Amino acid sequence: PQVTLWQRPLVTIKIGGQLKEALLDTGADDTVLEEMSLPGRWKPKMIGGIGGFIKVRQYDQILIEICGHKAIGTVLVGPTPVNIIGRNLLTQIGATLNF
Amino acid sequence: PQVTLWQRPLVTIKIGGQLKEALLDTGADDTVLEEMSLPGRWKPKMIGGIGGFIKVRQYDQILIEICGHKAIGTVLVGPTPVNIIGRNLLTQIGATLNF
Ligand SMILES: Nc1cccc(CN2C(=O)N(Cc3cccc(N)c3)[C@H](Cc3ccccc3)[C@H](O)[C@@H](O)[C@H]2Cc2ccccc2)c1
Repeated sequence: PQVTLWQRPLVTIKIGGQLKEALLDTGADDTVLEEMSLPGRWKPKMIGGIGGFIKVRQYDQILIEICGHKAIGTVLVGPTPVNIIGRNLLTQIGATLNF
Repeated sequence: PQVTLWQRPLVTIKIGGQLKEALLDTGADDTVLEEMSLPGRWKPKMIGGIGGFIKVRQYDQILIEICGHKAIGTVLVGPTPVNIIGRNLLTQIGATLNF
């Protein structure tokens, strides 16, 4: 669908039997989910953000269902304020920005 | 234009008489630009992301051109590594995000 940006673009995701809401984020290279039980199998990783690095864990090959859209990639879970879908997954959903 | 998200969506702004590139970022509600020479007065403000919070200076009523499209709005300037165009300008140049 077409999201305007008057309001944060949120979407519902399903992920490991859990239902969440997450920001569709084009500046984020990586999807970051706040803490969750994902079964695995993860390595650690640190990403940077605005003013600081966080230690996050990398799960790979995780089915996410974002709107009616199944996709699979890496998600990182970690102590984020807000769950964020970045461009590793936005490219699978076929997201576009238009201006 | 339409940009797909296979790489970072970066566009040139002209601001303050200066040319820069900035990220177009749907997930940011404010624009945050690395440290630069902008005139005016400004107020202290603190903003948070991943990692935590930065204090930026806030300037208001600033002319940005982002591709060939002018915008006036609040620009926060401060320590960030990436200059971000966030929803407040993005709304004005009419970006939409579609999938
Ligand atoms: N790799 C990666 C994955 C996930 C998140 C980030 C880090 N980000 C942020 O810190 N943000 C704070 C940010 C950035 C700009 C403006 C504001 N208002 C906030 C928000 C995400 C966010 C966090 C918390 C609350 C709301 C949103 C922004 O929407 C994201 O695009 C990037 C912007 C960015 C900063 C530094 C380096 C690269 C990219 C990076």
